[PDB]
Amino acid sequence: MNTAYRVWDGEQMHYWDDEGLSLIIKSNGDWTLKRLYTDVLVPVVDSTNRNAALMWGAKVRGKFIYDRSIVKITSDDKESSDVCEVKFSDGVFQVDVSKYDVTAVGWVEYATIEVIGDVYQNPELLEGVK
Amino acid sequence: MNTAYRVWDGEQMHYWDDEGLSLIIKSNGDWTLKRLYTDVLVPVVDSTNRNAALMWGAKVRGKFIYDRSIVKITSDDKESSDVCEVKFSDGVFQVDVSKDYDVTAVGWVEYATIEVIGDVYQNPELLEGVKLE
Repeated sequence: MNTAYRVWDGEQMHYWDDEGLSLIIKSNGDWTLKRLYTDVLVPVVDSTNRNAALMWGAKVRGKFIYDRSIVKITSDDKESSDVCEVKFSDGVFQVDVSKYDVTAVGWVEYATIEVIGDVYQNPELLEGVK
Repeated sequence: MNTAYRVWDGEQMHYWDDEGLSLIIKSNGDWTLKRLYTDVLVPVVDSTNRNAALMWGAKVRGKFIYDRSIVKITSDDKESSDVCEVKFSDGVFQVDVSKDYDVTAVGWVEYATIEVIGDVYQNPELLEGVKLE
């Protein structure tokens, strides 16, 4: 299933499976997240809102990643670890693996990847390790 | 705009930009291709019809690529060509490069060129008999 997605209305994160939500992509490329209250579909957020965001999910490692921040710790020891933002570009969910430089998140060979957040809800996480 | 998609409804292919088409993703993960006639939303296909299929697109090398067939031809000598199907699996639009890599990201093909010539739905049996010389 290639339906997993999540929208950020600006205040909170929205996951595709949330009850009532339904995503609607329009002929002009616009998108609109809709919720079902009673028998009425209600506009939660919408693409014309430049603060909002739509992130797709990739099934990989039996899980779904989207546009998160993750901790890539080498399977070896502590030989490598990092916090790199998962990006979707060039037709592939990639991550900085300078611990190549970029590679599919589902192709991380000698490492274990763990989602710890997302650029929206953890804007600060991309810094100061120890 | 993370939005490009196309749906095969069993008989014909539908692209996101076609007038009045609206793709609807439901909470249970189902999808439905709708189409606005006058100002009435009219269904075209569902995820229920197991014949139909939802294919996403990715922008790579300026062009948008969905889940079609392409002919990878070496940027070098024609001592490397192949008609290969683009599958979207594991978070990457991979394509067979077997003819030091078996498969790779279509946007990461290094030494050759890619040219879409059709898709698995409207051009089945397009992956054989291949001339050479």
